[PDB]
Amino acid sequence: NAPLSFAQQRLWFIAQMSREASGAYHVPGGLRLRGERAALDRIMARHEVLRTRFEWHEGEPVQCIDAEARFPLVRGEAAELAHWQQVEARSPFDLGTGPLIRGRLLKQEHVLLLTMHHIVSDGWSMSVLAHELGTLYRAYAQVDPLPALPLQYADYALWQRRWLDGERQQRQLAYWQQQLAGAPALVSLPTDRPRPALQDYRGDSIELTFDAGLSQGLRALSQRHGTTLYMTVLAAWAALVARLAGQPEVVIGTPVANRQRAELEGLIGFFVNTLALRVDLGGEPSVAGLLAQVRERVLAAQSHQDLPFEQVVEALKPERSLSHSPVFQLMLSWESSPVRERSAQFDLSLHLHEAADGTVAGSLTYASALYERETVQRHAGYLKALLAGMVADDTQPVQRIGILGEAERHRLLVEWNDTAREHPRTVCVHELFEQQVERSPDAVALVYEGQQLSYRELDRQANRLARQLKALGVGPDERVAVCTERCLEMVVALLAVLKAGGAYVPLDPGYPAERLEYMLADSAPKVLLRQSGQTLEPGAGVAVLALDGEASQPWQAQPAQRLSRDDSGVQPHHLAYVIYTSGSTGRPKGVMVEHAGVVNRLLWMQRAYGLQPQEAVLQKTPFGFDVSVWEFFWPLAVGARLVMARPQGQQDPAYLVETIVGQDIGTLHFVPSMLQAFVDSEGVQRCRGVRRIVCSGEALPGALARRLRQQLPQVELHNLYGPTEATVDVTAWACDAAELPDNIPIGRPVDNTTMYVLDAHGQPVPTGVAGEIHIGGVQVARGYLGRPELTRERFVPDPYAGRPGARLYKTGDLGRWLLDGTLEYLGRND
Ligand SMILES: [Mg+2]
Repeated sequence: NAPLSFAQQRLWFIAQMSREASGAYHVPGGLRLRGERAALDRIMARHEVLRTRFEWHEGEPVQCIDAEARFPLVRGEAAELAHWQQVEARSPFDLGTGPLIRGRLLKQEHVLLLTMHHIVSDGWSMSVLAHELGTLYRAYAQVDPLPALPLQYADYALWQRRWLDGERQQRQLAYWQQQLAGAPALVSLPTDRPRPALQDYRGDSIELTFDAGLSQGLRALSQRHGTTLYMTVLAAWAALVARLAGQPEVVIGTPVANRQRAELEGLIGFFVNTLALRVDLGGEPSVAGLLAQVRERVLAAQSHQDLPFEQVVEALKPERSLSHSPVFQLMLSWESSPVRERSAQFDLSLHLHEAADGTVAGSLTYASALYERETVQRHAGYLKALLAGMVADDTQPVQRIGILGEAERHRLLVEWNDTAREHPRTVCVHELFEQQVERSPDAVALVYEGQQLSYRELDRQANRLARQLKALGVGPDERVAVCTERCLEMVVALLAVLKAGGAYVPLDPGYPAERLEYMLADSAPKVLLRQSGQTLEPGAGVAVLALDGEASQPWQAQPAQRLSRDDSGVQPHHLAYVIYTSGSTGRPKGVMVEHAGVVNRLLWMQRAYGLQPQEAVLQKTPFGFDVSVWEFFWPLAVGARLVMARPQGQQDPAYLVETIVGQDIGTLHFVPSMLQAFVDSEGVQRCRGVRRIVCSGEALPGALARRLRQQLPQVELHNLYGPTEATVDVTAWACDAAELPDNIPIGRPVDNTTMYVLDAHGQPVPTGVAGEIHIGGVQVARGYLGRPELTRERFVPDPYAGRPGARLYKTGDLGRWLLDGTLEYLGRND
């Protein structure tokens, strides 16, 4: 539909709080009578607050007592039951005229609904109302004479008004401002949707039960540690939330009756208060130690329950947010001894009660704007699993107790990694090109500044150079450094190294001489292929061949036929290239990547995107970056042509658009920062022939993805992720949804590739929880050239693949699974 303006949307949520005030400030209740007004009026006459009115007078609300005990009773099974007891709760009252107790009486069997306003009632107060209604009806069939109340709520208000001025109010405020000083203002629980700017009070609930076995074991666990059943659940829930949110401390609220003095237990009115329970979990505590910490802080809080919670918020957070509740966002209520809750004042509110069978049951109400139902159901499953582990052994570390169910674990490890695709595992990278040469020998393969090379012409040039490399000792796992700017001969060199059975080492002449000299010496190549004009000299017994110019003419005398498979002797497990990466602060590391992983990476890309022979790909990425690997070899393996961009031609700001239009470029790559420059460049709207844009290397903002759509409505935008140590890319996400999110996911693993989000102990985390990304499958590189200790540090055994010798790569990146089985990049683990 047509979207609302910013002022319309913001005002709509303000009008939604008006309905929030209608459901949150009432106390509903329903009692069914099975059997054959004197009791209703008798309850009002003895409860002074039931006939109390409220109005304004001289700049302050006043209390008006009355003596009129007159109950205002009002007089399809499925439709009338659920709906009219919902409207009875949403029925607004009037503080001035009209009573504050609403009742509906409708039919031997009759159902009487009772409703009270929160200004003169609690949840406890209706339980007192049920005590008198069940007794006054048994006496009016067989107010003050039978039993007299000791006080009235007006006297408690006079006691509170004096207590708020006394020194005991100042002392309880000093404890709370110290107990909750520096506590986290907002819990970072993983949400399925970003938190709205204004708090959405739409809520839903699920049913959770503790079976008879767990309830008994929790009672025995509580008796042994001196805690109660509510305190044991508090410790477990606080332990789970801190584990899910990735925070050391969590604050959980709890409503208390605040009727400690035995004088007020029989009265009705507004007595309920709220306590903020701050639980710490740093230092890896045990189950026994955690229960003792919760015991210290529950007792210290329940003795300071007189101070209203509103004054705790005003002292701690005089400035607060509008998107969440202050101090705490989670609530645990214990109802030791109603329609489904559809309103959520907090993110999660866990309600539990002790049933007659001894089992613990209740509900978990969640804000539907933040969580899906399945997420809340898994949340309740973790709590029950955590509680069972605490009963099994109360001496173990609480934050390492297993909480994942068997269904979610299988989904995370197996189902969301079901990427097995049958690709030829006996073919090398250059053999993919050679197979395409036989299918289309005269098709255009390479374009550079007007010059062209067909598939057969490119293959013949590469075969000549490959024979010259073979004569210089190039073979399996031997390296050949290549130092050249972009030109036709760059691709001739790369294919020739692969054809000779070696691995190419790209040396970008733009880098300073110091780094080029290190890489040239660290890779210890057999041959340096050098473009005419470059002055890089290896020494060290390395052979130097000219790549172009008159000095390259000698190896043109080599026959242009392909070398046999036994001549080169290369196999898919041999190296295809060594590309260097700088590890933060230190020397660059040469990543050894084998043929089989590159072939898998290229064959998945064609299966996913279907590049056709008629298309052109733009080679614009410096070949020291592994993005160029698929820029080179993807089009050449399927029959398309590769357009070599001018060296530093993008220094001319208009070159990129002119080349896209002039050469009918259909596919090209951008790091998100350069994509922003592209959509902001002049004439970008002329590029309507572009088919695909691949993004990788940085986080892709959703706003940039949306900007690309408005500039080029036809282009398919794809977000890819993967380190050099896992062959270019391992996950992909198509930005094809009608509405794109702000955080663009990195997607799902590619063919024959697996992903894992693990905690510090190598265990899988629940869905939505942040952990370290680990990569498995055929694209995991062999390791770092000449650096075996770091290789063992980052390339660790794979305990999931079911294959001996398989390895995972520890990325050092933080990520999390989403509900739809897609991954999200969250930044560096450090
Ligand atoms: Mg990558």
